[PDB]
Amino acid sequence: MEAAHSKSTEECLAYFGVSETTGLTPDQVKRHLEKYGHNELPAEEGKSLWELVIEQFEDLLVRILLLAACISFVLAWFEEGEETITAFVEPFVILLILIANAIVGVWQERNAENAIEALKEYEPEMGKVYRADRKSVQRIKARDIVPGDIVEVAVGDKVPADIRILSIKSTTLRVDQSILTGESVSVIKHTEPVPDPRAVNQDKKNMLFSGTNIAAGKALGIVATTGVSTEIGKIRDQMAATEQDKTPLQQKLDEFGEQLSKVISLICVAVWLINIGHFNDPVHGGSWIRGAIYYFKIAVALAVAAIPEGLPAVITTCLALGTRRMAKKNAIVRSLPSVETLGCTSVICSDKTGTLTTNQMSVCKMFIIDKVDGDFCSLNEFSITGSTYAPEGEVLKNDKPIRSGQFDGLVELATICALCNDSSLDFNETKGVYEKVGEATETALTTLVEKMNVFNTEVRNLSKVERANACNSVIRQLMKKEFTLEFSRDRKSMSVYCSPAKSSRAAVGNKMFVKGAPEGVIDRCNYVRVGTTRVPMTGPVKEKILSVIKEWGTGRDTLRCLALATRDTPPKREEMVLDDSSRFMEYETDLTFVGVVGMLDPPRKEVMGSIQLCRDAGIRVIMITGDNKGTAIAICRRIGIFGENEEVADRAYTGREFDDLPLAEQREACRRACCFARVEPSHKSKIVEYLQSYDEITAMTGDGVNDAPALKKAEIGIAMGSGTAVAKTASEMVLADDNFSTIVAAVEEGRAIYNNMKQFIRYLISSNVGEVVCIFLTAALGLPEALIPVQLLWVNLVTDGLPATALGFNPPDLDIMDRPPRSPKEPLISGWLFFRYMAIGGYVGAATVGAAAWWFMYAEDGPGVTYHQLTHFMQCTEDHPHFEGLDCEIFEAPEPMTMALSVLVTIEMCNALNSLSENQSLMRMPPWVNIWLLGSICLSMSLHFLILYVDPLPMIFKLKALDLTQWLMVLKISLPVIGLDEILKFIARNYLEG
Ligand SMILES: C/C=C(/C)C(=O)O[C@H]1C(C)=C2[C@H]([C@@H]1OC(=O)CCCCCCC)[C@@](C)(OC(C)=O)C[C@H](OC(=O)CCC)[C@@]1(O)[C@H]2OC(=O)[C@@]1(C)O
Ligand code: ALF
Ligand SMILES: [K+]
Ligand SMILES: [Mg+2]
Repeated sequence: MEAAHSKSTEECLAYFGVSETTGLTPDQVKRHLEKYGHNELPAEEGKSLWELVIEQFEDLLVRILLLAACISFVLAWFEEGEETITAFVEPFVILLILIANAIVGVWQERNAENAIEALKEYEPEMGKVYRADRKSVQRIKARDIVPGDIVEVAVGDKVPADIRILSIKSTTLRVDQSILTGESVSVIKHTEPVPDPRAVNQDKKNMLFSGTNIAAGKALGIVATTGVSTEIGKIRDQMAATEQDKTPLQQKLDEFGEQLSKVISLICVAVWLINIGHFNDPVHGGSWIRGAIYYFKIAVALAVAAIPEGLPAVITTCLALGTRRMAKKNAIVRSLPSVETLGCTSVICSDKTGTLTTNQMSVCKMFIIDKVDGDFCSLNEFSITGSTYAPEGEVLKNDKPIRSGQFDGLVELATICALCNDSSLDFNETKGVYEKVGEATETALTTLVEKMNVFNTEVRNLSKVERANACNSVIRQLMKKEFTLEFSRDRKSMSVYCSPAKSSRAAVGNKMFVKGAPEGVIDRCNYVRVGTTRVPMTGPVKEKILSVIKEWGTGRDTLRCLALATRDTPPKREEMVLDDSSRFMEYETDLTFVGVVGMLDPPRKEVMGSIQLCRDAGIRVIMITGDNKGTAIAICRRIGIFGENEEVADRAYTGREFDDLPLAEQREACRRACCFARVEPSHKSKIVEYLQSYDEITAMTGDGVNDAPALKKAEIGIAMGSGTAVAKTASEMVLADDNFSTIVAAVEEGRAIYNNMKQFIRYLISSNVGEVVCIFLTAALGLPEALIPVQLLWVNLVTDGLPATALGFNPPDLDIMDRPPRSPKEPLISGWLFFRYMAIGGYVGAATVGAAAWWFMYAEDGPGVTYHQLTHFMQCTEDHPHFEGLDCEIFEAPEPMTMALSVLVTIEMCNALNSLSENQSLMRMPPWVNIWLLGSICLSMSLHFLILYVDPLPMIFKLKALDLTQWLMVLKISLPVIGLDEILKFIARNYLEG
């Protein structure tokens, strides 16, 4: 319950009323366990099987198609004759498709997995507590510990709950809290109060956080909070909440699915106004049962003409293809929808350590004393190449390599690094790369030697495995490490007492090798090493050294520096108390300064040009890290996020600072700041939300669990391939190769897909505007229906399907990565395109019904009932207006419809070749520029002549036509559409632009 790391240990105990020595009593554990509950994170329970099936059903797109398919039963029963058992295919097929959309859609909900579960993997099973009923410590279930009881932790343990350190038994406590800062560096705790209320995790040096593990030492503390009220418990709470929003495209489809509903609901009320021929014109005559199906039969037909149910099928297949495509470029997408959103990305938020950097400490600079004369001190600076722990680099003076051994000082520099170091390198045979063993800040020195190769020992022939410790192995031979004075906060340094090899009885030859914070170690040096000689430490030589240290640890090259010294004449081995660290400082006195090393977790090789590529595509890249501002800014200046001299004083905040800005100032800082450092997991998330409060599509790139809350928050979570499982689990996309450059490639691919997608969506829907105009006409006049929903489904699912989907392969425009991000506000159809389709809509809305009055009015090989009053009487419920009457059911012939249906099917093959572009006539847009588009159309008109000749088929769809001329008739009703369009473009391509 207690949320203070700012109180004394004595006050914290007082808080819970527990003794540091005894521990909680049974009664207290009864009440605390009561008031606070168990120490465990709640699991989010996954897919609700009744709520993944329901999501597919609740969208007017299926609601309307439902009532319709359902009304296709009310009107399915009313049919005299045996033609009622062979007239349920329509209501059948209809529903059957809504089932396919359900099945198909659902199957791709690939969040297969639990990030919350992945997180819980950080809560240990057991914990160690001290409670009143026993003197010995007890190992209980971690979920049984409560705020208030004394807990004990040590080397290897995984902190069971947020704890306030009360006492450190080891001379120091080394904790690894990357799980909350993304940094593996071990942090050194203490038990003093941290005064700042608003302190961040990176500040609570007197707290132990649930989920982190103890790198070194043993300690005693009091449990401050448990379960959901802990830092990792917060990450958990932020993940649970956040849900992904509908795609910019999905969105368009939504508003559309609403209007499309408002429209029809009015088109019907519009026919009830025109067709008041059953409310104020006729007589008694029954039409309240027969002519009553003229207000329902068109209801379930008007629906299938507005709802392009088949569009989903196209996108899904399109996206799925993109997936595998990107997967070849090394980006594994786990959710299709983000594939489209990835195209329109304006902001990429990114983690530093392990994402933009390799996360492998490296010694990149080092220097030794060169020359001394009073008041003049010159050094010998050096640079080291290599960004990995791999011994893959060479040292070099003035950008030109120089064998280290030819320099005496560097022989000692290298010796201290190898000897005063409790870590090691190691080639992982499986993964195929070297990895560190111990403190990464130390393994950096281990690798530094293998590179320095001071004794020239041959290592070129060695195995990749054994060359890992070659040069260091040698050095171990040269000197025997006796014992090592640990590191202590009071001296910020450590040491190793060593003795000359092959010397058994003598006194002389021994020496200690020291390392640590420059300031402190330097001050304890009375002599400086000059190659092999040794001269005293004067003010001029002091400041000189310091100067370079000061520059090296703050510039555009902020580096962690270590002073390296040696005590030539260490005290008598039997004159030291090796059990009292408080005495190590004096044993580390009268030292001889040797050199300085500069570390850094360097940028991945390709990040700089990747950042550039984003800049060109007008995408902003913001860095958000748990590491320190000093370091973040220096990485941004190398990565290219900041220019080398660019004033940054107002566009790079630390989490604390940022918490201090007003809400308004914050939202604003997000648009200008590009570097937020020393943040907590929530800060990352927060910044993303603000960035999203500008309608911007934001991406989050990370590899840590501290990156989880923002990954789940961005429109697109991108985890590293080498990242943590939880980060991966929370992302929509993974980088199989860890190269920040593949994000660039993925954005490209996504841009290209979004275009082509946009095409088949304005093509496959435009048709519906024609199908609806067609129906509305053939009902606002009274004419015989030329098209029935049954056919209106094949045409939209296959007939249009194949073409529409061929457009998805539209050749990606060249120079598509030099254009800014598509604005989310931008509707797919508005302006002149709204009219161009508003035009191509009316044309087909007519040319289909008119094809019907060609088999009746202008009828040659058919019922030439030239102006027989289709509008007036189609009824024929007395053959009186016709003398010689004995046949009126010709208004039901399968030919007047096989026209509109053939025209339609033929018009769409055109618009498909017309929609291969937006402002480019087919003369500049050759139809053969899309191989798959030609084949599709072939495949289309070849499916028409299938459901037109295959005996069973036309039985269900209605009867044939001979190419006589009737087909040629269908042509001069469609083909001109091409001309019409080709013109509408020139009207824009020139009158609007060019
Ligand atoms: C599917 C068929 C029809 C007829 C329809 O109702 O679509 C309108 C409509 C609701 C929109 C319009 C349609 O506008 C009309 O055709 C007006 C009605 C004329 C029919 C009456 C007989 C004369 C879309 C379809 O078409 C054309 C050709 O102008 C394009 C676009 O749609 C999209 O971006 C959706 C893509 C997923 C939307 O303007 C959209 O409104 C929006 O908010 C958008 C941005 O959604
Ligand atoms: F590795 Al980080 F913030 F978690 F840069
Ligand atoms: K997300
Ligand atoms: Mg990280």
